[PDB]
Amino acid sequence: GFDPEKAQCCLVENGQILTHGSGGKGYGLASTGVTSGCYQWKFYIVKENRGNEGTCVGVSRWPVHDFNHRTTSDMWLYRAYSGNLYHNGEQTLTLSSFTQGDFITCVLDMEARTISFGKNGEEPKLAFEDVDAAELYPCVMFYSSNPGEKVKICDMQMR
Repeated sequence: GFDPEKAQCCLVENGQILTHGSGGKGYGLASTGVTSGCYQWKFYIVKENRGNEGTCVGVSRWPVHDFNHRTTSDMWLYRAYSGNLYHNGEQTLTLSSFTQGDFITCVLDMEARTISFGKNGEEPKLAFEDVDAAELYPCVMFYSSNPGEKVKICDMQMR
């Protein structure tokens, strides 16, 4: 689930859900980090503003010093509204957009140093290479100003 000690301007709802709260832009990381091998999981978009989304999903270092999706090198992010990818800036590769009711499969391969994302059970597509953190946590970030978005973290066989 989500760790309330690794959440900023977000609330952890019954462990499994991260809700965008007061205080402006924010983030939350999962409880457990990944340090070797490969780990697969899903995010499920519980609540969003369809066509004007404010969520990114991905993985993060801890501690977080920069959570601005446009600049951060602490996070590797995938943006709901446009399908854009962010790490040390917006990348060329664009994947599918996503919204409320969608699942995003995330594959964090610490051996190959890659991150891949699949939408609604489609095979994951390679998103990032040369991933260069020792330990990474599943994360969600919200760049909207107002509260309300909700994302659930799920096991890889949830559908």
